[PDB]
Amino acid sequence: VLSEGEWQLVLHVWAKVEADVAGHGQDILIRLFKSHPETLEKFDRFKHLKTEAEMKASEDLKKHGVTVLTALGAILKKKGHHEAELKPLAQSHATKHKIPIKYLEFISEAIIHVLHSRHPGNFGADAQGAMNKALELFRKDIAAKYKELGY
Ligand code: HEM
Repeated sequence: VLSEGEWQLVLHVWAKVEADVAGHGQDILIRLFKSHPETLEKFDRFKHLKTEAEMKASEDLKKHGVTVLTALGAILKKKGHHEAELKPLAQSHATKHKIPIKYLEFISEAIIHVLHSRHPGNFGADAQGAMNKALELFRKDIAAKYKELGY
């Protein structure tokens, strides 16, 4: 369970992210795809992209980065009381998109890296640890839903 202090650190940096949702979403998905190419293969929508420049030039990829970070932001602002937001996401990601929990770990790493690059003064080690805990909570709770469903 995150403390109130930990949530403050998470949401303080997240308020910075929200000044440029789409740029962050692009950097995070690109980092995910470059670092873990099996992830790109899960997107029929993106698997034609073969270079980082092609990824950066895709408006559809940028739109999807906004979709992703908008959903994550709504979850983080619930400070753990996020059951209603996570159910539909876990259901789609387990049963329709067929995303393993491990790939959620990979996107969490990409998020943390991009936040560190873009917001170092609001993303020192205390805030990195708190965000790690927030994303771990996200993963834990999705994984319990996956287990229920047999994924
Ligand atoms: C922070 C983690 C993530 C969040 C918040 C997130 C959120 C979303 C949202 C809101 C959608 C659209 C609604 C829905 O289908 O549920 C979506 C679609 C999708 N997500 Fe994620 N997602 C995450 C991680 C991932 C990862 C790691 C993968 C793949 C490796 C993935 C693959 C997909 C796919 C394939 C779709 C459908 C895209 C399309 O063809 O339009 N998601 N995601």
